[PDB]
Amino acid sequence: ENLMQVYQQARLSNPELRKSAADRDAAFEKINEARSPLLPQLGLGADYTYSNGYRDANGINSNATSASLQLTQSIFDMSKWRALTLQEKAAGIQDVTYQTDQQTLILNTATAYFNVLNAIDVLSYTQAQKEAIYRQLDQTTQRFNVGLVAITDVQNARAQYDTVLANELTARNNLDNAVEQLRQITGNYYPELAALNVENFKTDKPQPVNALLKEAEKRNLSLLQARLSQDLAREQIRQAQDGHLPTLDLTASTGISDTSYSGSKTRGAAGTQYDDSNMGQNKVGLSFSLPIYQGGMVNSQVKQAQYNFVGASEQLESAHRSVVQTVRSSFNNINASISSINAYKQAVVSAQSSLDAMEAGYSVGTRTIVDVLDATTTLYNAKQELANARYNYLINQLNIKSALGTLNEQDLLALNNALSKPVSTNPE
Amino acid sequence: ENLMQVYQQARLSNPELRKSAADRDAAFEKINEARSPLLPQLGLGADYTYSNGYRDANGINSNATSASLQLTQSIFDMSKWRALTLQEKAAGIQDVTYQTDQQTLILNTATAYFNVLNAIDVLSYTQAQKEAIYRQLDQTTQRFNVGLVAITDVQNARAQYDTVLANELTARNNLDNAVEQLRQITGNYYPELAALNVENFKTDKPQPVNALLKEAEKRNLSLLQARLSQDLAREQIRQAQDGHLPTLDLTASTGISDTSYSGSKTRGAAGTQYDDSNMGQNKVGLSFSLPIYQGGMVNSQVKQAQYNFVGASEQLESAHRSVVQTVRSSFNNINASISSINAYKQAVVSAQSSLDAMEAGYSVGTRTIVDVLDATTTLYNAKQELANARYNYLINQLNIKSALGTLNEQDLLALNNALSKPVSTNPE
Amino acid sequence: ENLMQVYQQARLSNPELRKSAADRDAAFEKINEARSPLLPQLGLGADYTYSNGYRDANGINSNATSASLQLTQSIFDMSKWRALTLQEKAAGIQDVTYQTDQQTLILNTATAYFNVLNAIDVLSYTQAQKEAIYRQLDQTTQRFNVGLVAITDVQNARAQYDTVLANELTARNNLDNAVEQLRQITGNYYPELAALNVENFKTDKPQPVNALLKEAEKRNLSLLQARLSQDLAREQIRQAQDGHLPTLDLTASTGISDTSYSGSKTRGAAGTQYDDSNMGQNKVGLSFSLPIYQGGMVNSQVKQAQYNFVGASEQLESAHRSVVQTVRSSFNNINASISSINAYKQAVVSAQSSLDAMEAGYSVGTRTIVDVLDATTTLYNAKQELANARYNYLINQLNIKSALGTLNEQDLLALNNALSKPVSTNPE
Repeated sequence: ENLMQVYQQARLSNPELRKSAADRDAAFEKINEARSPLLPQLGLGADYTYSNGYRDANGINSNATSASLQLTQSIFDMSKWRALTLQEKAAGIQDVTYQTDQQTLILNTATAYFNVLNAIDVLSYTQAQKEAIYRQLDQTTQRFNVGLVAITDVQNARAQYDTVLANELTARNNLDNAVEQLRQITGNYYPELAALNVENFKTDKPQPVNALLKEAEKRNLSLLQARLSQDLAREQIRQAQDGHLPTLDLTASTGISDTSYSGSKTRGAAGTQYDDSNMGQNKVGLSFSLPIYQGGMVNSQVKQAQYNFVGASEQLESAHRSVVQTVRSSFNNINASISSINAYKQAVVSAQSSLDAMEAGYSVGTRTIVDVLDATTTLYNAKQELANARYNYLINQLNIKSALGTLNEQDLLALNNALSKPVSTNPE
Repeated sequence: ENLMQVYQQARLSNPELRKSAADRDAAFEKINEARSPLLPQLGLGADYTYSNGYRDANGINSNATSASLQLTQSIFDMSKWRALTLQEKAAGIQDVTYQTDQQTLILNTATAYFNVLNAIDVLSYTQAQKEAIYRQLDQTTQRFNVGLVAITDVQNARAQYDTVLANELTARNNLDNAVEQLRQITGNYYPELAALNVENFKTDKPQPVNALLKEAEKRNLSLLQARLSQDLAREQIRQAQDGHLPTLDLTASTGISDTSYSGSKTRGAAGTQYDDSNMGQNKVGLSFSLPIYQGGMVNSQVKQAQYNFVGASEQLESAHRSVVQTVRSSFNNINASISSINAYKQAVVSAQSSLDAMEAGYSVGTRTIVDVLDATTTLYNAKQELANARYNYLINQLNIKSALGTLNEQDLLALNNALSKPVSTNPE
Repeated sequence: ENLMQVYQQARLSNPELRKSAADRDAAFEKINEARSPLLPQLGLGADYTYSNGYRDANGINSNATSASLQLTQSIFDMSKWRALTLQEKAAGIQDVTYQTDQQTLILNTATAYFNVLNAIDVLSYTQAQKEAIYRQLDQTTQRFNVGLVAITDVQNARAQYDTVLANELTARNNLDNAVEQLRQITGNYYPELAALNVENFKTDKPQPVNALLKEAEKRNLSLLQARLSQDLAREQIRQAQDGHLPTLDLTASTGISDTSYSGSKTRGAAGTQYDDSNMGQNKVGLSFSLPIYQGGMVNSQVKQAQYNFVGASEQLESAHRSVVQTVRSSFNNINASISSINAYKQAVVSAQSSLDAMEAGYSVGTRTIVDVLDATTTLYNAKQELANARYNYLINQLNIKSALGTLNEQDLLALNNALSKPVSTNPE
């Protein structure tokens, strides 16, 4: 019904933003996977075996039956902590992109609303045009029958009347397409939308350029993601270096087994070596490692990290200059919109004066009714142009708010106060 | 040189589809790779060693030589089966992409075929306009040199003539570029192509929108691939829980090793402990292992998989909305084409009257040849626009049917009745 | 100050090209880590272990300690050589993309340079139009005050004045944005730039298309990329087949150990078997293996590699076709530009004549000052067209040289000879 309600529904219905939220959640979950290797480990290895001697070594047999648990726990390894830092950076990146997605959704909802309104206005204008052209065709046909013109004039009138029929059909197709494209965002059919009230339309002047640029350089999203990217590149440089550092880990276990034997040929001159025995082992101990002369395996891995970091630093500079140009362009666009609005208001007044003149002439009997209809068509065209300009101005203010990096739902709340009168999308 | 003969060769010459076929064949053959690990594996293990004890074990020399074979057969580990399921689903996705590429090939070939003929028509119009503009220049120059006209008029006529010459050059270049575009798809240069048979054109009517929507939901390619992706995500979730499952393997090995003992200490009072032996080994056994805690890593992979699944579901919903809006748009486009065809038909009906009236006046002597030529140019304009409208209608029919996903080559009678005598592509 | 200087500054100040260089450096450095697995891989170890396993031996204490080195050196394996070759091919690919980035930088700088002059021309002519329309409004308002026209005609003049005001504002904003976009390439603000020298402009004729095609086949960067990628696919096919051949390795080690026990019960009539030891060993040996049966792993890789090879061949064919098409399209754009230049020259001459006629008529009193202002505006616009045409010709020559694959600073130098007139980028 209103813009606020439409956005409220689209917020909790839209699938793209929900995909962004799901991706953020799955990314925050990778932190747990990062820490897991640090914590202890536990396993089991029970098994069995059967040997056999041959090639003059027959008559000797054995039976293995093992079962043991194992605990492993690392006590010093800096590589693992690098992973946790990197995962935290990834979580930050995901949050930033989620914010960008929300802002994009706000922009798209506003754009769809205003597109629907513009379609309504254009449809009305084309209907008026069709009426005028039909009236003109009737006059020309009536004159030809009377005997004042030739067949070619009637043919031209019919062509002009046929063209407007195609334009009228196209307008309805555009309106239906706009309604469906709004449903694609919101997910619902909206018979009516609130219309702009001209009594309280705002044309406030914007702030200086340098202030806007300075504020944007603080809480913008693209450059924030660039900064986080450079930080994770540095964290990636740290990770590479720790490949040539020693580490320690602890190992523990316990197990039992039975190792009885059997056989006839085994008997004889055993010498106590062929006796059944049961045994267990409970080894526990630490370990250490340290690499040397690896052919610069990790040494050359470090140089790759530094080049990547300088590339990230270059991308950040590119992002900075891009933000500069974008904000400047948005500001100039706002100014152009103001000027265009003024021009269109003047045009509307001129058309109104012409229509009044044409109507008075007809009332006194100096003009036909085709002139009245043509004047009406011109006035409706001017009204459509003015409405389009107003909608573009509102969209541009929202766009500069987005470029600044400070777009929310409370900002859009104010715009709702400019929309008062309901209008049907497909009136009967 | 009709569409069918051009498309038959395009089918077996187009590298865009051939790459898709190669990708599908790579995807399919890859399954046999994933079934390899389950089967048994054999290998050889010969090697050599040499040792020299020190510290307590001084003066002890030894040398060893061994060689054996190994064979491991996985008894129960579903991890490998889930790989097969995932890979077959990947093959399905690839086949869907192949179907999409085939439809794309068909549509692109048809579009290029019509573009060539459109270029030819506009070229003919430009030639007529050039002739008319030249006859105007001659008229003005003769007048000026006899009087009746200032020089500025001569220069204006010269300017118009130069402009039409530039347009003619542009049209020739466009005609060559479109042919080059027709050689880039099919792979052959076509000097002559068939054209539309105007006397047998069909302005058919489309089916209701709801029936198209149902057919699309049932048999559309994009949403089918999306459903395959959703099933793949579920299978991946099933694969995540596979971690907790225990695994066991059956391994058997055999080999020989003949080791001899020597040394001053060994000789003398050996006591049978240091005597040489020539026994073999035929070890056969099993193995079983299962994780107990693992620090909750799998309990995190399970949640990552669930988040991925919900993201895939959101993607599928988005694709559904997209297909709905696309089918609606295509239907509206067909209707718009019908209306435009009617409008242009009336427009050409009208222009014929004026060129007919200009000719009679010259026959009696009320007009000049310049009027006749200008009328001819206008009618040529009415002729080039109508042909463009017809070609657009045909392409839009193909587009709606492609949105339905139901066209590969059943456009046999669709265009066969629409062909006519050959028309050259690059006349000289 | 001028084109050559701007390019010189951008050659080293442009971040995109520097990122490309960083990528090239990363690719070349990668060769080092492919070499590394050939050299010896020395290492160090050390681990204590306490054990009291007592399935049958209760009260036995046996600590353990060890510390040893390691060395490994591969003898025969073609898994590493293939990696070296493939990394070299990747480096070549990176070099080619770097060269492409160079050419892109030159093109972007030239386009950004010419857009500023276009903006200057547009601004001047828009200001002239504003002056003319203001004089028209003054005349109309005076006439209405005198009592010769109706109020309706005043509104039209006011509307036109507002429209021209808006157009002028848009022109100024476009000039500002074009200045900013050139700073996004070089990082500097240019108060003034050099303009074209009209009396020193050349109109050459392009070389025959066959020679251009031959040169493109010789030295087109994208085709070089395609051929290198295909070679990289063939070498990968060779790599896959090499998973069959056997492998040979050499290892060596040396270390110590204590394995000291304790306990009163152990001491006494132990038979010397349970006494503490301080043994040491320096074992060294080789290790060989040759696979026999691996399943479809060996078989499937080769078929997949061949499929990838045919895919690469298809991609190369696409590259060839695209190159030919682009060469012809640029070659034709050149001639189109020549023709447009001729047409706009004629238009300028015609406008000059009209202006002179108007001026003489006003000198003798047959015309109002308003008429003169309009002719000046028409002439001024005619120089907007002719200026924007020559810049298009230069840009098109630069593009065709780029497609030929021979675009260097030497080529860009030839343009600057025609730019020998400074002009401000911000009038008043």
